[PDB]
Amino acid sequence: NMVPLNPNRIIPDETSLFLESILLHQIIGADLSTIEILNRLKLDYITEFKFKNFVIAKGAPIGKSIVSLLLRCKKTLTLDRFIDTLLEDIAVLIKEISVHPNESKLAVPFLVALMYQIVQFRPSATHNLALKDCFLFICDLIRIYHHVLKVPIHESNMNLHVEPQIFQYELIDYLIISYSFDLLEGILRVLQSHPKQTYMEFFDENILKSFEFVYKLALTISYKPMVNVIFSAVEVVNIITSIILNMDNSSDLKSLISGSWWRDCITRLYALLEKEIKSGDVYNENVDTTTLHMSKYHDFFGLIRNIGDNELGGLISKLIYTDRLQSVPRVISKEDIGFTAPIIGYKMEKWLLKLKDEVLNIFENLLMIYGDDATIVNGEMLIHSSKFLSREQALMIERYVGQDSPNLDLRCHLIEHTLTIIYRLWKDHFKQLREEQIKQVESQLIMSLWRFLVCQTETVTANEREMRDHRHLVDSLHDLTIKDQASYYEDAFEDLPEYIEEELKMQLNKRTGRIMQVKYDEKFQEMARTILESKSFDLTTLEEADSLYISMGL
Amino acid sequence: NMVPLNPNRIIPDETSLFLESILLHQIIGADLSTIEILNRLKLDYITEFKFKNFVIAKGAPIGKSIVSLLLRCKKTLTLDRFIDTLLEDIAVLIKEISVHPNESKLAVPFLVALMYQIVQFRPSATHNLALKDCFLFICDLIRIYHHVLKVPIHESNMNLHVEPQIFQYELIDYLIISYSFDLLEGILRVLQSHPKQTYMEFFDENILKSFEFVYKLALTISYKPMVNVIFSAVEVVNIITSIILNMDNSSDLKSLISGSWWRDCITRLYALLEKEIKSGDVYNENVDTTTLHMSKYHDFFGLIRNIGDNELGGLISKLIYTDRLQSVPRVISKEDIGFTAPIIGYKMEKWLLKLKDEVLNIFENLLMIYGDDATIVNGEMLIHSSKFLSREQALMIERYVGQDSPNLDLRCHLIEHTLTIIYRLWKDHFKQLREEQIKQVESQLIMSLWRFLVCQTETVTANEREMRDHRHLVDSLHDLTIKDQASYYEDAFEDLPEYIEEELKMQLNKRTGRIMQVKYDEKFQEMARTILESKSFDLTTLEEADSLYISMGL
Repeated sequence: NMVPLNPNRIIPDETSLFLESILLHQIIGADLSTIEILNRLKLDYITEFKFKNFVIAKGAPIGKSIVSLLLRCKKTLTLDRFIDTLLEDIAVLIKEISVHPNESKLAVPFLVALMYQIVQFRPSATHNLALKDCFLFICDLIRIYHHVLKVPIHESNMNLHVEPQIFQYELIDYLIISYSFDLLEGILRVLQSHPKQTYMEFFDENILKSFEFVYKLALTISYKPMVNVIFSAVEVVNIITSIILNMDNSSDLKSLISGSWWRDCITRLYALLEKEIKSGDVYNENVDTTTLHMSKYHDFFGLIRNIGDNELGGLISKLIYTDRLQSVPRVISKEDIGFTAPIIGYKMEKWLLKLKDEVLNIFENLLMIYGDDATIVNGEMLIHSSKFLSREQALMIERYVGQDSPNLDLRCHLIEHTLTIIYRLWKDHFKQLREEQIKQVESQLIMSLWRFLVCQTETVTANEREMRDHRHLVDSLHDLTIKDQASYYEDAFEDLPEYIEEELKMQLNKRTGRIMQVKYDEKFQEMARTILESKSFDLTTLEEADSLYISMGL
Repeated sequence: NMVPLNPNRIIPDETSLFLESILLHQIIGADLSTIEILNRLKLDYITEFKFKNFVIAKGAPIGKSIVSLLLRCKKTLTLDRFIDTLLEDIAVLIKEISVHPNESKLAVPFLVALMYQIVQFRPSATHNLALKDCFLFICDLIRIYHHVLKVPIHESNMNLHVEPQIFQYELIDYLIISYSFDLLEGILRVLQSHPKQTYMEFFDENILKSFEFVYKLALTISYKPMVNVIFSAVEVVNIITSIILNMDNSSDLKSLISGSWWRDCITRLYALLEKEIKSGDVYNENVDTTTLHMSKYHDFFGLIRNIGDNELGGLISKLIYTDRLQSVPRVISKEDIGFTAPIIGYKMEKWLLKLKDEVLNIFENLLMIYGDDATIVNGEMLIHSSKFLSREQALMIERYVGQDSPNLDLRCHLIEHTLTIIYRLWKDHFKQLREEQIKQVESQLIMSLWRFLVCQTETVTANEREMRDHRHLVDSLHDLTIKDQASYYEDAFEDLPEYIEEELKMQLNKRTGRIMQVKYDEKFQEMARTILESKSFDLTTLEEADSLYISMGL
């Protein structure tokens, strides 16, 4: 029962493959190799630099200067060692490219992507200090590039849009800001994946409700919060939750934040969630502070979310002449980038519904973080979560049902989860709610409850024969799902083992009859029941209750 | 007494090593890195070029096309496989880059720098099929440049040297031809260093005919000789000798070779060897077919032999702009290249000494090759070897000793070895000598013999004083090196353990006495004695020998 050794071992070294992988690397969307893009870069208006046996001549091959340093330090350093060394070098490089008046920043955004790749390739048993060094350096690069996110609510009467239309420098700084935020994101993601003992080693002064303005400049209330950076800062908030929920003395780690900063966070989280989702113009600009509508003048993946069209990347290729060592990028029409099929739009709408998912997940994570009471907690925020549930019940029943479009699946599973959200506050959390809050809104909550209190008719389908018609009427998109997914996807979708086709003819009921806000699982009705029919507060006394009961039949 | 395992090395993969080494190589002399030199290459007058998933656009990055092919085929092939794949691709490349009317060949030589770095890199189990593919391809490449090594015997009264004065395409084709013959050298010696099993499978009469074309082209008897190609070609002859002395039944390869071709080689060896060494104008042009003058036109190392000033090295760098993808080389002056210190001239005296070492060394080798006789076996070896012995005896004593320059040490070790050559003749090959030959030159052989028969006085040393005086007279330069060596560059040249201070004194005694033309080895004189004082031929009966005996004393 012994097991022997493997004699075949020809192990490709970590650094060799790393080095090459970066050399030829290709980003999603463009044409040309990463380092090789780099080989057509020259840093002119700064005629020289030197930091650490790292000369660059005036008209030097930045590229061959990059790969130069890389390869040369190759036979010097080791995996993690070469990592932190290049991080510091290219970081200093960023700073050099940063503080200069006439300098163009073309190179900068390519280097940020390079660093992401690096830390993403092999983030093993490293140490945070390097991460923090880059991290702070780039947050305050962002305070160097703070001249972006807090541009106004909108135009003036005359903040003219007559323009050089240089998406070039727009995409420049958008890549910059995004990519950089995305740094924040990812290097934190590996702070989000270091040995859990070092969650406290990720502590930073900028992370303590500061980082220049960071989150403030991001989720503006007087400017345009932009879906990318929106994602970013809110993700950082998620990072805070993350550090909250992983090490036993979470109490210590939580102590860092300033109370006002908790507030400045969760408040603008509310301000996020009480915006809206309308595929009508998700891809044009409209009423502000309300429409997470990702204008075209930026639309690509982002460095870790393969979101959609990436109607940019090919223009990343376009950026360089790919044949001449150059400093300023190639022109792009701000408008040529982007009625064929709103299906790409509908898939990113399912991704905006995934964003509402993560927003509710962050609110549930905030609930988890709050073991006791908080100053940031409004108290009636539980009723405000039920207010969100009530809108996506009324307007659910009234609009998005009957529209043969897969957005329904999450537009329902969302509030199916908000059930868990509220059901958490069934009783265990009923010791802070000022009566002020519960009766400032007596109207909405009972509606939230009575939604399943009237759903508990529990007597609609009991079979298929009627309701296969229900499905046929609009669920045809879910039929596209069933047909493509069973056609050539998975293995539990082909050869149905004589019980999952029965699960078809029933689960299909329980999902397609589950479109129009009707017939929710015995948990749903009983989770709401164990909350309402318990008289822990005077919502439901019979002298004002059988009007509901008689409304149920009874 | 076991020794434990040591597998915990972080082993650099052989393929990865090869890759990175090529990727950053810089050659001996220039300023720039191989692959990036490559990165400054465009192949223009061939607007498309393509052989095997190896597209290159018109103005495309040659160099990036390399690194592309390199890296892609990396995660394809193993070591040897990556070799042969390159070899085929680059071979097709070179072939067409050759066969083209308006094409300039800039890339070709630099790719030939590739050729070297590559094929040299690991010749361990490489197969002769690939070797010969490259090989023939380059020999007939050479016959595509056969328009070089047979340029006339001298500049005619009408032939002008008014010029575009470019050293460019001269150095271009010079590198080409040389580097190519240098291929011939390197790959053929990887043949000789392959296992003896993989030998005859490569040798066909095609080798004889193709190399016969090139040799005839090269060691001209009716044009300008050209020292580098002179080198290369003759060592290929040495390669023939090598396969002879190595194949246990070398009769196979010998029968392969043609009698006319042995003749057209050994005869041109005679043409080479009866030239002369004159450091007076080793660096200008004089009586031809007699002086191996390595002019600046082709003066660098050569892809092995680090001969000296290598004065072309950095001018290799100056060939590319090292800033822009380009097709035709950057200009160089034909004359700026190249009274300060003729110590370089004397480095070369030592080297051309190593060359005449090669002359006598190959002639020795063929000597031992033909234990049985042959057709080119003719005795003119006896004639001319003894002849060279005579001339470097007489002119030795009248000119070269006493000139306080360490050339004489090797200049004499030469003929001290030719002693072994002739003594080999005496032991073995005295069953062919023609009366024709012995009485065409009764003169020079007896001269040679009596040169040490008059030396055999054996009556010099008797003390230290006179010989140390001789030393102070002549051995000045030899002691410059002796003291550089004892004071700079040796473990043994400190802490003499009291049994070698006498070694110092008497060894310097013997070396200085052996410096001044006199009292050569007891082995020398008795081995020569066993030839003359033995009466195997009627050179020396007493009736006509005692006049020399009395002319020695006796």
